Amino acid sequence: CTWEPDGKLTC
Repeated sequence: CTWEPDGKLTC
């Protein structure tokens, strides 16, 4: 999982 610049936590 990573943090997106838009703010969302993606996996």
